[PDB]
Parts: sequence; structure tokens; C-alpha cells
Amino acid sequence: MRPALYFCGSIDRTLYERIVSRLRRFGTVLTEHVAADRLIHEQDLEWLQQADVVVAEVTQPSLGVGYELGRAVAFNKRILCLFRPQSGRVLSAMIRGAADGSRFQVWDYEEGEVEALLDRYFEADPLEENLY
Amino acid sequence: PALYFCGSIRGGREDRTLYERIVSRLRRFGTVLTEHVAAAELAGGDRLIHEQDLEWLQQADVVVAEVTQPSLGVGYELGRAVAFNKRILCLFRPQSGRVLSAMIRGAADGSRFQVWDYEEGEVEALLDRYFE
Ligand SMILES: CNc1nc(Nc2ccc(C(=O)O)cc2-c2cccc(C(F)(F)F)c2F)nc2ccc(C(C)C)cc12
Ligand SMILES: CNc1nc(Nc2ccc(C(=O)O)cc2-c2cccc(C(F)(F)F)c2F)nc2ccc(C(C)C)cc12
Repeated sequence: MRPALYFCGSIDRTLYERIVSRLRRFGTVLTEHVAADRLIHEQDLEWLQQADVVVAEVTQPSLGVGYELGRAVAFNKRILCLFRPQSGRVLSAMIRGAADGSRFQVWDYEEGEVEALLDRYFEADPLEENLY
Repeated sequence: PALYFCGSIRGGREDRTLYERIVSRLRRFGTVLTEHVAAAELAGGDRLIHEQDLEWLQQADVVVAEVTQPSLGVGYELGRAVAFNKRILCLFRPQSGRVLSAMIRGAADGSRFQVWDYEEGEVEALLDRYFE
């Protein structure tokens, strides 16, 4: 089966659909139907552990997104966070500070470039190798 | 006891008097590791901030989190705290009109991780109940 990708965002919808649509080129997006409480917590936890990579849109402040990122770090997951400074917000220091430039990355982006940034991210460290 | 008070930067401005009341009450039970962060007008290095909060979180006997304001930082600290199996109390005000994230309400096991809905006037009596 294809790699499993976890898309994390705040429960924007047009941008989230573009992110999920692009990530489907790299594998199954486990949270695709969520994008489209104990039971919810358990299901997201099951999917986070299954994920090969966690891609989180962290522009909208969310306790849920933050919590899933904290659990993901504790699971030693490969994490990419996407933040849009054009929102006007200052990203939480806890999320910027968690970055280590390798396993946990935080990229500031402009809405128009998100598809190109996701291709860049998987070209540098693919989940499936390219054909010859 | 070492007590970790977890609140949001936004809540530290909009709920300043309420955060001061919570920190003041918590001091009757032990040392509040984050007292100086709550007293500050909120950055000095995001990695330094992350490492400091993570050191205090690791050392804490109990984490008391005010989760009424959505915050990626408060969510992240709660996710790291659950991975450490910290004893956690989350305080949420439904009069705010907010719907607390399913991820936070769903993390409750009702004993180790508890989430209490409250009205601001009763917070001192509720913290006395919790530590009694
Ligand atoms: C509210 N319903 C369900 N939420 C969730 N996760 C959340 C919970 C809270 C938060 C928050 O911002 O606090 C955000 C999320 C969330 C996580 C990943 C992606 C997205 C996306 F942005 F893509 F949509 C999210 F919103 N997981 C689910 C998993 C199964 C089911 C049923 C099918 C069983 C229901 C749910
Ligand atoms: C922003 N500055 C500093 N933040 C923090 N933690 C945060 C980071 C982000 C968030 C967020 O909501 O996203 C919230 C917190 C936070 C954590 C616990 C208590 C509070 C309280 F509400 F009580 F105030 C918090 F706000 N730790 C620090 C630790 C040392 C220093 C020195 C420079 C003085 C600075 C800081």
C-alpha cells in the first residue's frame, strides 16, 4: 500500500482542500474525510501513529492542532508545519521553537505556492522513490 | 510540589486578571514554575522558550491549563504532557461561547487527565477542590 500521510488543520477550508489534494499524489491522506470526543481523540491518535509524515497547517490557532503536534513529536514523527504570515498572526513560539530543521520543520509560505512547496518537500526526502 | 500553569499568550492579555487569580491560588499548593511568564507582558528566542517550557513541564508534579483561548502552544504543551503521563487539569469556560477542541475534551480519562467546565467566579474554589 501507498505511504500514509496525516494532514492536520483546525476544525482556510479552500487552502486545506488544496493541501489535501496535493498530498494525495504522495499517498493516502488519512484525515481526508475529516477535512471534507473520546472516539475522535482515539481515531486521530491511531492515524498519527500510522502516519509516515504529518503535514500541519498552523496558521489558525487551535488547541487540537497543537495537541496533535505534541503527540506527534512524542511519537518521533516526521513533521512539516505550514504557516502563512499574510494572516497577520505571530506563530506560537512553542511551534517555531520545536523546529530542528530536519525531523520537525516550520515553513512560512504564501498561499499561491503551497503545491510547489509540498512537491519540494517530498522531492528532498521522498516517501516512494522515483522510477528510472 | 512543582506546579506548571499553562495558559495562552492571547489569554495572558484577554484573561490577565483571571490568570493572575489562578497563579495566586496555585501558589498556596506549591511552586508555580511559569509564574514569571504569566506576570510578563507578552520573544527572546523561540528555541530557548521551547526548551525552557519543556524542562519545567518535565519537572512538574501537576499541569493546570487554562484552555478557553485557542492556542497552538497550549495544545502542544498538553500533548507533550500527556506523552509524559503528567497529572493534568484543564479549565475551560463555556460562557466564552467557544466549543473546546474535541482533542482536548477527548484526551480526558476523568482521573489523570481531567477537563472541567467552569465560570470565572468559582475558579479558586475549584482549585481548592482539586488539591484537597
Ligand atoms: C470534529 N471531528 C473530527 N475531528 C477530528 N480531528 C480534529 C479535532 C479538533 C481539531 C481542532 O482544531 O481542535 C482539529 C481536528 C483535525 C485533525 C486533522 C485534520 C483536520 C482538518 F482540518 F483537516 F479537518 C482537523 F480538523 N478527527 C476526527 C476523526 C474522525 C471523526 C469521525 C469520522 C469518527 C471525526 C473527527
Ligand atoms: C512568549 N514567551 C514565553 N512563552 C512561554 N511559553 C508559551 C509560549 C507560547 C504560548 C502560546 O499560547 O502559544 C504560551 C506559552 C505559555 C506557557 C505557560 C504559561 C503561559 C502564560 F499564559 F502564563 F503566560 C504561557 F503564555 N514560555 C516562556 C518562557 C520564558 C520566557 C522568557 C523570554 C521570559 C518567555 C516565555
